[PDB]
Amino acid sequence: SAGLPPIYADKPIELAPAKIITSFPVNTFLENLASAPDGTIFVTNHEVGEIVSITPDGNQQIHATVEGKVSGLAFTSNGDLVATGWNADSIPVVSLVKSDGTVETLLTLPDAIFLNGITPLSDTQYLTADSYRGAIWLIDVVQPSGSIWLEHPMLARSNSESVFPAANGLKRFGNFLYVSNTEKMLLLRIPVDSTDKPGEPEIFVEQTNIDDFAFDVEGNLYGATHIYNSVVRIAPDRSTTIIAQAEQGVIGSTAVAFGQTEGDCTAIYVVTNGGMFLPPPTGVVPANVVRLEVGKPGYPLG
Repeated sequence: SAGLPPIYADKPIELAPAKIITSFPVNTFLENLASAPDGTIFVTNHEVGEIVSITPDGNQQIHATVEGKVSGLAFTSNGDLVATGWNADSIPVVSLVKSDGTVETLLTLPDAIFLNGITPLSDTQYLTADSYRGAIWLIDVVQPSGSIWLEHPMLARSNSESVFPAANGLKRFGNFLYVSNTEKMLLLRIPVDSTDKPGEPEIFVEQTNIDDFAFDVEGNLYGATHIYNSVVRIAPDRSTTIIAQAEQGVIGSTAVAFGQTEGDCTAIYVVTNGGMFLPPPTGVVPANVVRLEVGKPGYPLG
């Protein structure tokens, strides 16, 4: 579509083996996903507040339903899920979704605006990106408790009145936390010290549009580009390859997660919204979970 800066115009395309695992109706906003050690993929169907489980054959069942909207997902050590979203009043909430489908609200956070990606920091602690405040929150799920882990302009929108999300997805790799700032079109990295506190954020890659992403064990970052309708692989040397495009089912790609099992240890799963925000010329499509074979195992999230 013609508005878009041609940021990936000269990147090589190396198309991964792709397969659509399941599809949702047009206008389904799948925001994120997390894989279970048994093979089950949970996704967030944002607008309806549903956490949906997907079997390998592609069958869907509504695992849980939150009040309001639901975005980020991470597994806890007990096999429950921590979720970010909004309550009925559009206030950020962190929820715990138990394996029996029951929901408890851990925290309501009116000093936050939009909690997006969430990822484990330790056994009981998780970091979540606030896409409009310019901060990462530290969430303890056992107490529970919330605080500001880092507030910094690199996590913020360039324009204080822009509606595009800034700090968005976040993942640990090595002694760093990598964070997408979609609105500035940046990937940054933040040192994590021995006491799990942040150092000085550093720009990692510029002119890249990444929603959420995931790492392999070699430190390749696999990122969903959303309005660019692609999945890119960014190597530790900062070089970028396009590994899936519209035809592979990734129009409006939003997030990425590796499988954990013998059968899919080397595959990523990608959720999409079928292009609802900025449709391609051919129009919107049903929202997908797409499996891409990448030939390298996933970094453990914990």
